[PDB]
Amino acid sequence: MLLGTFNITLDAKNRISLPAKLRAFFEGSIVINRGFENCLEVRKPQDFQKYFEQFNSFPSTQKDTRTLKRLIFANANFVDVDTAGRVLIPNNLINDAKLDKEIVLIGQFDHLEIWDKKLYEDYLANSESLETVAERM
Amino acid sequence: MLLGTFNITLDAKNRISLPAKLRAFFEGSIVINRGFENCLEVRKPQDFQKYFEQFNSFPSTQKDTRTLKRLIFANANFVDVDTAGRVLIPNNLINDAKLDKEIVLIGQFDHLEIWDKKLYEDYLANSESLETVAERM
Amino acid sequence: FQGHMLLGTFNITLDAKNRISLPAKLRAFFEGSIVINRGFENCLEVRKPQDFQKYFEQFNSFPSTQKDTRTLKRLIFANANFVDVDTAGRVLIPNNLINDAKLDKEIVLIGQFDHLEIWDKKLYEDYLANSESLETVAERM
Amino acid sequence: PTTENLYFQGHMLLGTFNITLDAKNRISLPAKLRAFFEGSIVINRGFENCLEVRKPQDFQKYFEQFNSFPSTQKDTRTLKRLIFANANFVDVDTAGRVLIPNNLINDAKLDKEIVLIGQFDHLEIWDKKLYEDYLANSESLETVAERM
Amino acid sequence: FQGHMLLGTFNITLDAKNRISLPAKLRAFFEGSIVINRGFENCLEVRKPQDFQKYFEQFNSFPSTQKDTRTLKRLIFANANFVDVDTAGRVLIPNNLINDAKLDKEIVLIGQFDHLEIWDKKLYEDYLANSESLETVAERM
Amino acid sequence: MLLGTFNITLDAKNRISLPAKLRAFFEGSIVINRGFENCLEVRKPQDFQKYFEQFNSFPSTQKDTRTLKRLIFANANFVDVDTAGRVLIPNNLINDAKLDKEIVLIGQFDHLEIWDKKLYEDYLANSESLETVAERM
Amino acid sequence: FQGHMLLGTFNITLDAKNRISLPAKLRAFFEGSIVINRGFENCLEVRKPQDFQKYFEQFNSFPSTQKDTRTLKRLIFANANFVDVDTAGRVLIPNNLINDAKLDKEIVLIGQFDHLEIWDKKLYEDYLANSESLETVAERM
Amino acid sequence: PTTENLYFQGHMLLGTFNITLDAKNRISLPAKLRAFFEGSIVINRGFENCLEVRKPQDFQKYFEQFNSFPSTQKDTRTLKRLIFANANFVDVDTAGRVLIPNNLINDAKLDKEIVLIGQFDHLEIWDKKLYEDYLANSESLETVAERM
Repeated sequence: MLLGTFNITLDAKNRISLPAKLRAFFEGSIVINRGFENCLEVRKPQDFQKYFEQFNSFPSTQKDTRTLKRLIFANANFVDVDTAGRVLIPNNLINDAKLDKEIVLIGQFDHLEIWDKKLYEDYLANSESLETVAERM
Repeated sequence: MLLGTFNITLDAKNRISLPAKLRAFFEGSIVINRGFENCLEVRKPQDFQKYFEQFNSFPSTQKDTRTLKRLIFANANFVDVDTAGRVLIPNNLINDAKLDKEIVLIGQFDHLEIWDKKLYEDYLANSESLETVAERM
Repeated sequence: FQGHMLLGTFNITLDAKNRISLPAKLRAFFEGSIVINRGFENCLEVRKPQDFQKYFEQFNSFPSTQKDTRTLKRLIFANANFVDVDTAGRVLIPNNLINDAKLDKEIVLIGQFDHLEIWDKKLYEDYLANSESLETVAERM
Repeated sequence: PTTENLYFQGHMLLGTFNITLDAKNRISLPAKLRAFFEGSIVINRGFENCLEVRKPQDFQKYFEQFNSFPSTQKDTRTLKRLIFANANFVDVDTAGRVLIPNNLINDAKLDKEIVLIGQFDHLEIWDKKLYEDYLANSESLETVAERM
Repeated sequence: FQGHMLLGTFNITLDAKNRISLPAKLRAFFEGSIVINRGFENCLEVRKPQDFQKYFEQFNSFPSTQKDTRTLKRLIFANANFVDVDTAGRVLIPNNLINDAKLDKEIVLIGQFDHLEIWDKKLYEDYLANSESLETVAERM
Repeated sequence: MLLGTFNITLDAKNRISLPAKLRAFFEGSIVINRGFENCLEVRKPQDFQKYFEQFNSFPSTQKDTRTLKRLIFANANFVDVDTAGRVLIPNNLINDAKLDKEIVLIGQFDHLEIWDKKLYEDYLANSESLETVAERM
Repeated sequence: FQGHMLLGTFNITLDAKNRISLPAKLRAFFEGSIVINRGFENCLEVRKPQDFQKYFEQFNSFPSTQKDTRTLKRLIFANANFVDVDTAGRVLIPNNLINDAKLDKEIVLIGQFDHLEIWDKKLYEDYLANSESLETVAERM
Repeated sequence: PTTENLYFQGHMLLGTFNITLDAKNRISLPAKLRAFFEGSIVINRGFENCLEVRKPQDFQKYFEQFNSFPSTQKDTRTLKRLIFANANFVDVDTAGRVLIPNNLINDAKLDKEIVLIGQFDHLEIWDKKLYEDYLANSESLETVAERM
């Protein structure tokens, strides 16, 4: 289970050190891919496996399904968690998530999201209430 | 199963002593996270596991689902129940639930909810009848 | 069977210490513990913990993301309690529940197969007095 | 009673029977019917004022049918309360007699002259008059069926 | 199979004692007892008790909280009876049923696989005389 | 597996010799009954059993169902396939299918249909295209 | 798998005796017998009997009381045939089918996984020439 | 390749790879990819002019998803004919190379400079230009997703 919020800094070599309470969750490898609202998702390969299983539940004969799958997997990568718990974030992803300095890692149980601190707070700042959003489920 | 209403006080160190009939239900660890209507939910990690899986039945390709998942899990945490049955509530959650002094714990079978006494009574004060709400299910 | 089906109507009195003696044909059904909780139309339900377990699971088929679901669950479980049936088959009804069901003196226990309901005699008779026919209600199912 | 018949009488309740209500409010199960029932039955009030009689097991299955009904719905609760609060276990004595409860005698307007009709699953008890009136009114077999 | 399917049309006479002799190819299908009950379009149905058992199971799939379901079941089972097939393959048709089907003299037995139907010859031909085509009726299923 | 089209003649005693490739499929007995569009169907009693169970999924409380069932089964019959592979078609069925001389047997996998050569060709003559009919399924 | 998957396009000639030699990669797939039947858009389908069995079972999920269902089943099975694949891997195509598919000289066999389709080279190319895009057609599924 | 990496490389196809089309029309599977495939693959033309590559077993599963489609429907038949008539088994040689069929080379406008993108289930082969154009156009991740 990936839970919580974490404030960390983006390395000079574009790496982020997984907190610690988090390193435990991951093995020596993760899949990254770009997320929604410009955030970058991080999962254990096995979880990515299941995540993809949720996509295939979608038609695929439908153009949108193909665009979604291509946008996701075409920017997805395996990344080894080094001995120090660090992860090198790909150039393409650094840009997609506007990662600069000051990152926010939020646990989403299944996966972990990497945010630019500013963007995340802005997301939170906008964004409707918990009751409002929930009522629409 | 968690049943009942309990009136307790918020510790000076921001902790609450699980009643007793309740300690039984929990092991040495719980997940907390913010609830709906400003209340903080408490569950055994295993139950949190099942609670989460209930979300994955929701689109995910939908913006609202993502907001919901981010408002919940980003504010969820593992908290150890100390030897005395006390649980230390995180700062963020204390504020989200406007927890001050005088808490109300209500058993919701699956989980437990932590309320600010005032807010809860106000919630109960407003809130339609049991029959009215039920008829709409 | 005859001890696994809660059926019938029973007229009993509320104890001076707020307890009710389970009839007998009924004690059989229950072990040494029951869950009580407030019911609909001001009545208090009584079930074996296991049956309460199943009753609840039915509620998990309800959204939860929906506001009404949360209100329902909160009005029900916040007012539910475990109560031990003493050696004499008596059950002490909590203060809050005594009030919610306007229990005073003269109780009516009706078996609902799954559970048992506790009613203030007056309120129950009024409920029955109002209330549409069996055929009418049924046709709407 | 041939063993072939015996076998079915214990499997299905069929037929119409005219009997009298005892002075002590009992009815003697016909015979072809006693076979179907053990030593205990559940009675409960039925629809159109008729009282139903079932073997406890069958009553068990009958009830599970009601659990597919909401219960958060006020009507469901009324239905369940009108039925089970007026349901009772009754022992079929040695002579095949069943003593019908006061409340049920009144609800079905039972006086003297009863009609027992087998509904396969259960058996219904009617006041002779009420039953014939029910049959007198009541649309045709084809009419009712077409609406199913 | 060549003895577990009621197929065909048979013209027979109603006994002076209100009985019908099962053809023969038919007797085979039935044991020593049958269930009769009134059918639709005034015809009387005949089944082996086991088949009646299954036929009933097709009804209970119907509400029963619905007034129509109760009327249907009462109209059917209240006129249903067990009838022994005598040594000569004859079946005594109850008075009530004789009247319901306007049975007089000259009966038509049509096999419906599951059951067998008894018709007054006139009424049956009239039914056939009216009645839409096979294609028409079928298209509406 | 009953497949194909066969042109045969109606016997003087109202019988048809099952082709041969066909005799194989049937045992020594068949059920005949009138079909749709005036054709007479032929099946193995076992298959007739399954065909009937298909009707039982239909109302029965519906007048049309009862008519359908009465038009089919009242005109169904068991017929023994003699030693020479001949089948004597009942009077009633000969008339319903306007059988005279020159029959067309078409395999329908499940069953076999008997047609008056003229009527069949007319049926085929009219009758929409394969693609047209299929598109409406 | 490489012999449990009919894939590809094959250009072959129609024999002087109206036969076609199964490519080879294809013979593997088939045993010594196949069912042919006329396909959609004038093409003739070819399957292993077992697969034909499954293909048909799909058609039974269709009413049958519906006129269209009956026409469909009659247009298909009445024109279906068992054909033995000879020692040389040749298959003799029935006269009726040769005509239905306008088979002359120059055939195109396309694998459809489940089955194989036989086309007149011209007709196939025309089909391809017309025919919307892969994306267009797919979006409508 | 750590044994863990190898494990995952044989479980999912991920990543973007830039390679060159051989003079004999072959591509050398990257390496992290060869692990995923055995000695044979099925190719077939994809959507948006891209050619798909799968392990025969996966192609098996891919196809089954198609049988949920009518078939009596003209479009289903066109879809199945446009896909499978242009599908082929291709052996991955000893050097990890795959020779792409003429027809598929043309259908995907393959020339020189190919992009292989892993779609977990399968792998897509693109003409570098066409792929970037596809990416260039193409709405946002959030936008597309919101319509699912």
